[PDB]
Amino acid sequence: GSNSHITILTLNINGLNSAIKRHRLASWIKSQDPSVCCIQETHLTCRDTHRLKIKGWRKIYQANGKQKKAGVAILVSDKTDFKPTKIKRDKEGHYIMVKGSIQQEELTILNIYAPNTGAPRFIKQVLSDLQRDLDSHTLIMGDFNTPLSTLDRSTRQKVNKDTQELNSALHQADLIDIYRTLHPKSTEYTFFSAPHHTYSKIDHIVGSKALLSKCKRTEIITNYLSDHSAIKLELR
Ligand SMILES: O=S([O-])[O-]
Repeated sequence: GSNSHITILTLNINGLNSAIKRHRLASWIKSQDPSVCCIQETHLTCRDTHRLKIKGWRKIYQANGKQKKAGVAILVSDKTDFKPTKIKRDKEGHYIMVKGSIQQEELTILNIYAPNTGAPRFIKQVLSDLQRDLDSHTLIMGDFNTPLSTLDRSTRQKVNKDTQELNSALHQADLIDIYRTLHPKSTEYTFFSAPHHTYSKIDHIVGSKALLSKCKRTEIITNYLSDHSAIKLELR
């Protein structure tokens, strides 16, 4: 039935330098119809950001480096009135935060692409740097390049000390893994590693514990676009 929920989607797209990949992405976004879309690994340089244009999604905020490497973007649908108050872009293109409100209701979105190496330490550092901005209306999403619990890997291997430290930091900031909270017994994955034939959930949606009761539904979406599956959160 008709309602005022928003949907926030996160996808690591694995590059957007070829025109067709941009149209395939535009088609997929059009079909998913997210209020807000967090994309990682655009691989667009700070010179080439204007290449990313998606009909229906005219408001776009990007953080990019100088190389065809990393690159993150937050796209807001034309049907969504997100009045921003603050946009903080990583100079190296690994995260972007936008803060603002929809419907008089405040919302802080942090889109992160952690490096393959040192990911859990990287994410903890970003949280600390942004501590004053990450309030009780926060969603953090993206490709953390790490599991957060044992169920996030097919190996069932315990998570390392740096990941344990990351989880402590999340808890100190009143943040929780929304997907794992809604689906505690889930053994779904977003990424397949062919070298070891293993599967992992390295893409996450984390948020303020205060937003828990607003989190209606969250799901993983397989796709032909990328080597990562998307995740979608429906928020009251
Ligand atoms: O598109 S506006 O939010 O700068």
